[PDB]
Amino acid sequence: EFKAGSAKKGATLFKTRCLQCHTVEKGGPHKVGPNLHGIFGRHSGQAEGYSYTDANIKKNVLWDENNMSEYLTNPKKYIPGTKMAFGGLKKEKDRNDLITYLKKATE
Ligand code: HEC
Repeated sequence: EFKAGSAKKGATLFKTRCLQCHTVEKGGPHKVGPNLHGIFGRHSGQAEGYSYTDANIKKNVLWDENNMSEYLTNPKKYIPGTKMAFGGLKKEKDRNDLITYLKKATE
């Protein structure tokens, strides 16, 4: 159960482990991964102009803070056969910080 974090450390966590494939803001370019704007309160594989794996669309989960934290532990376990080649944010306070920044930077 995620509760709160620091969008300051959450930003520095993103810049090192997320920024290579992703972009936040409104109207951000699709790089390797999709643009994460408005991800919270939006179903998996709904970003316009991006080609997702069948599995990402199959999952059909409304992205919430609890759904995201379970996913960011092991992305390949939560969604099997996904093209997100990321290990995972194992340390919970790392996820809690990231989601706090991600809940703000995705609007
Ligand atoms: C590549 C080097 C990636 C890194 C680092 C991270 N992500 Fe990723 N992500 C990547 C891909 C290729 C995809 C597409 C998934 C597919 O199977 O098609 C994604 C997807 C996401 C999603 C879901 C997208 C959606 O449902 O609309 C999320 C929420 C996501 N990625 C988050 C995320 C975060 C928070 C990361 C770092 C901390 C991160 N990704 C890293 C590729 C890569």
